Amino acid sequence: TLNGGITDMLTELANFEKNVSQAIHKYNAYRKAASVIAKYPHKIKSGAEAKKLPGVGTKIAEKIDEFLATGKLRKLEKIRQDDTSSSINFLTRVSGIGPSAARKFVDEGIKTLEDLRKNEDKLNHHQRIGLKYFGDFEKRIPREEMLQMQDIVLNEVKKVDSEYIATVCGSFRRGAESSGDMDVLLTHPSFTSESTKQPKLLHQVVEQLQKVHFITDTLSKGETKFMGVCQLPSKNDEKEYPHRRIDIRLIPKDQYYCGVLYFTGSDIFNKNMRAHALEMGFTINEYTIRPLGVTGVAGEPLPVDSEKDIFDYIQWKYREPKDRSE
DNA sequence: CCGAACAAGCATCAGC
DNA sequence: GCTGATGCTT
DNA sequence: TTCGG
Ligand SMILES: Nc1nc2c(ncn2[C@H]2C[C@H](O)[C@@H](COP(=O)(O)OP(=O)(O)OP(=O)(O)O)O2)c(=O)[nH]1
Ligand SMILES: [Cl-]
Ligand SMILES: [Mg+2]
Ligand code: NA
Ligand code: NA
Ligand code: NA
Repeated sequence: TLNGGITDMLTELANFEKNVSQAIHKYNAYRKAASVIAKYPHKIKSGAEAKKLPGVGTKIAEKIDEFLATGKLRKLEKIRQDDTSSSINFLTRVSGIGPSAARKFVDEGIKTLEDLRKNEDKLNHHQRIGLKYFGDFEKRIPREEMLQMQDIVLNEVKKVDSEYIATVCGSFRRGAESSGDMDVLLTHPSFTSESTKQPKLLHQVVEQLQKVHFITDTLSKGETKFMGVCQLPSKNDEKEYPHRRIDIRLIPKDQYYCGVLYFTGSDIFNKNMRAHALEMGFTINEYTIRPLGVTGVAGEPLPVDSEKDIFDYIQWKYREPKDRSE
């Protein structure tokens, strides 16, 4: 991490704008600048050198100059001293609490973890589980544990129905040595863009993973998206493992390639690629890539038989998952 | 200067 | 109940 | 906050 100091500052600014100012485009600007700088293979010596990078503008170059000169950013130092900003930033670290709820809680005087714990009755279900596992969800997952989790998920899925295909995506598929959570893409031949021939396809999998005590809690659940909590089993007299966030996404079987591109990410990579798609005259979601008409309206889905097919449409060279961590 | 900035599932709420 | 907007999340 | 046009 050549420029870790700069990218930390930009990320802290990103988080301030999202959580406190509720300024989504400022948030995206700082996040993109941090991503482009994190990829940059030289130690940055000035804001002017940084300003040559796409996504670093005048204002960010000035902050980089102040940071390189002093090691600090005065703007951030004040933000950390502001109690309301500090408390709002803190509360958004609970899963289910965003900037609106965080500011509403602070208004009601709920400003600390203890404050939250004694006010469980003011939390919705998602927020309540996020508070329950607050510390655990802060811990990263070593890839060695990701492998054990993969093995459990893929084998339990096979026991429900041998025609399910479960793929672990996210940072795991990009080869990361540690992950924030586990992301499972799920397909079954009975669920295509053309019909749903069996009900409960996601439910059956969730229920099986609950039965074997792998899934421990649910944050949200519908017919195609599950967001929840899981935990590896531990040996006799060993510590328990931390509880972990798990997302499962059932995708139409014929739309796997758009689905695995979406769920492999990164999130910034997806934003970058979807923005370039638009400039090339296409729109990409997790299901399809479609041409944009002369008006702007999305046309019919184009045929896709590999992830690389999607890169070709927008005239991008293919990038392996490992080169998509932006 | 100024408009666009990725795309969408689930939970929750207001209004009907 | 349903529809649409908003929050929060991937 | 940044960029393209
Ligand atoms: N198009 C789009 N996709 C997103 C967005 N956020 C997340 N995703 C997709 C790409 C992610 O790689 C993938 C999983 O979301 P995660 O939050 O788990 O990110 P990821 O696994 O990459 O990193 P992690 O190690 O879990 O912190 O979902 C988004 O804002 N837009
Ligand atoms: Cl903004
Ligand atoms: Mg993940
Ligand atoms: Na630039
Ligand atoms: Na949060
Ligand atoms: Na995830």
